[PDB]
Amino acid sequence: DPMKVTVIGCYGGFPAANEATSGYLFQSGDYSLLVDCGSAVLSKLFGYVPAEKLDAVILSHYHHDHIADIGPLQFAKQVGSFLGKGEHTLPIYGHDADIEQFQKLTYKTHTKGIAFQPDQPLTAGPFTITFLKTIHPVTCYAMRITDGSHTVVYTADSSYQDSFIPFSENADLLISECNFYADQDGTSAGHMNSLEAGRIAKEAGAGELLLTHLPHFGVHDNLRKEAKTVFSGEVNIAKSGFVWEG
Amino acid sequence: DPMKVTVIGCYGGFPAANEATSGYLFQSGDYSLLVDCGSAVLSKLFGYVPAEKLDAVILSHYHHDHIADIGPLQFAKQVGSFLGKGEHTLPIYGHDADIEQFQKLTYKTHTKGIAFQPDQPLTAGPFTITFLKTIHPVTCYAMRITDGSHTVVYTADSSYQDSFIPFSENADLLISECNFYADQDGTSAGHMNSLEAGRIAKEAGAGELLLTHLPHFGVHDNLRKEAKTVFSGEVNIAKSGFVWE
Ligand SMILES: [Zn+2]
Ligand SMILES: [Zn+2]
Ligand SMILES: [Zn+2]
Ligand SMILES: [Zn+2]
Repeated sequence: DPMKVTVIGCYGGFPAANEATSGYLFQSGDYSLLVDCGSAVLSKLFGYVPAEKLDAVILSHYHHDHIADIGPLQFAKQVGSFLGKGEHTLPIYGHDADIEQFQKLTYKTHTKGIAFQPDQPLTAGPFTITFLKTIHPVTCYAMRITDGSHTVVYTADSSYQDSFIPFSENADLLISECNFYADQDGTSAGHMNSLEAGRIAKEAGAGELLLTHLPHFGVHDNLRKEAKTVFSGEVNIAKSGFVWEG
Repeated sequence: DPMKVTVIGCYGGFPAANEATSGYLFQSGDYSLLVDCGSAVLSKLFGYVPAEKLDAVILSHYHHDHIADIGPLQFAKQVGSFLGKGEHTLPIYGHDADIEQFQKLTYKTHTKGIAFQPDQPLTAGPFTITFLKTIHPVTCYAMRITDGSHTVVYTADSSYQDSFIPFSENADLLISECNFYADQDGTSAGHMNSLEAGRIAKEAGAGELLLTHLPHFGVHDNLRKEAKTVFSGEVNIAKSGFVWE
């Protein structure tokens, strides 16, 4: 069983015309895990896997562009249930330090909020997930996701920190946010530029780098060239439908 | 300047694959009004009009499938500000009887919540909008929207009530939720079926009928056919991209 990541949405903040914000489909065997659930994510996701075949959701943080589709997903589960597309409760994992956001993850018997613990690995079917707190204006967690043979790291949202490097060590794929260009500083917004994403990939010895949480200006391909001045492996710009597999 | 309605999203509850939930673009001359702002609505919207050219938003009620994209919208306004695209604050109209939901409409200087009053007509640019409380499990309002020449009525979400008829009287286009088929009762969930949508069009003497808030089962074309056994004017199933003018 190979591990397969499909980018569902990849824009920062809000979606470009016909595109989506943060959502990533992680699949192994029959298991389907959705990582983040932003704007237009469900619409796109259902082109790949129907609501009832989704096994779990995990959320890095509670910014609109990572959670806007949660309530629609809750409605999908409720209707699925009244349609007899199987009555199974959908677990949604998040941090519980923000009480009100976490409470909203639970909807009748249809979805169920489950607190992940930052200092302890989570098992979600065939996946193990470990966490790193990021530098972002709200509590937020990057994720090291493995199936035992391959490892994919998702930075979620963050400004640069050296701790990404031991955390991303030997990842087959690093999905790094890259909201800014080489000549810009994303510190005040809690974001990274392409040189920073390139630095993490190189220093961790990542096999491959995918740049995501994309900006709404500039030439995105410039983000690729800029990262490539630092990191020598494969680099790509995320888009809806982009697939990685190992 | 013709009045133009473009369906942005039209599924009930949650989007079908590559589609969207309640959203409708209302245009008149230079002005663009977004009626409801559900799931994948922004993504589709920006295909017709960019965030800075949006003049106002109005929300029928606070169910996920009508408001999910509000937060992303507020972020689009914010980033627009930083890019020099629009310093202009986007008004979002809604009822304020649900206090916490209403408070979420205002975001810094980027969007501004403005309370519409059910019993008083609202003037939004070239449009005048009047309201009818509907029968739904949360507070919700249908909308008669006119530019002085043409009138479009939007039922929003509701089970059947007679008051829709005088409310929809002589509408040029009636946009009616139609979450159920002829042989089903939508009362318990606050929704209507195809015969009820048809009944309103017929008795209000609506010029044309558009069925929306669509279900995720059955053959949608049957909604059209069933409605056509009561109403004799034109009847269509909503889809993203459908244009009435
Ligand atoms: Zn984000
Ligand atoms: Zn964020
Ligand atoms: Zn509703
Ligand atoms: Zn609805």
